[PDB]
Amino acid sequence: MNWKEFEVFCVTYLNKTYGNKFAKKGESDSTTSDILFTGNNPFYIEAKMPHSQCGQFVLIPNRAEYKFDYSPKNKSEINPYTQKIMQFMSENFSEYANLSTKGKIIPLPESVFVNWIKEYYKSKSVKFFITSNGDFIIFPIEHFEHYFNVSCTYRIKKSGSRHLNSKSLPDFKQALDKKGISYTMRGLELHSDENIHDKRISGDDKDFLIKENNGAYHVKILSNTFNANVIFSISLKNNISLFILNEDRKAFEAAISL
DNA sequence: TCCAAGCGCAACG
DNA sequence: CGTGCGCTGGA
Ligand SMILES: [Ca+2]
Repeated sequence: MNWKEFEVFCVTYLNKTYGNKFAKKGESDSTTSDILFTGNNPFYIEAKMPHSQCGQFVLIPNRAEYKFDYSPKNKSEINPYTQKIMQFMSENFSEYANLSTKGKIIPLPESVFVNWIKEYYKSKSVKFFITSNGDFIIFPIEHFEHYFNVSCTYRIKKSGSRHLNSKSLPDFKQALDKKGISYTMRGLELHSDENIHDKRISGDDKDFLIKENNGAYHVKILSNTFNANVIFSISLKNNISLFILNEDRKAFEAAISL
């Protein structure tokens, strides 16, 4: 299944096992998780597939000072583990200053990255993670290292898309005309009997992406921002201690009962 | 309202 | 197993 189906799978399990107290609804944002326990001891639960990413921060190369600057637009504050990563990269500036989409791994002790993850998720009121290796695994953030292997890389990650808007509609219609695609627009919704799912077309310094929705196509404008971020990858361990697993399930059962 | 940017997410070539 | 779109400050 994909990650969206996986998150629904996790929420459904929580509600059927522990009662209808686990919300995944409404708007989200990066300062919180996607699943909220709505009891007297509220907290967020992070669902992670066995192979996932697990947080990031943008660093800007300063080629005059030969160091990396923490982006003032990042959404989490510098903690000591952020500082260790930045210090390592800055002391090795030449090796990290040529940004790449392939990325360059950061060979610091895994505990530095685990500690960054713990700090970051604690700061977002994420107290537990849920994953699955065939059975559901729920554990508190303080025991993260017993469940996931962690690595860290610095890579260009292009920023995300935005919905086609009225201001861009003329350029998009003209891009369709240029590409020879037969179409009709109903507001910002695109209609065509051509097979244009995932189609990319460009015009007037905008790269457009076309995706099939219920009965029509939705149009997105892709980004032109190509900054680089430290970003964490996690892989579920094959050898999780059953003793830790059991005490961690009891920790969760305590947390939802306070 | 719109755009740049950062964080969400494993996806997929 | 070695790359970026969907979503959410300030002008
Ligand atoms: Ca990595």
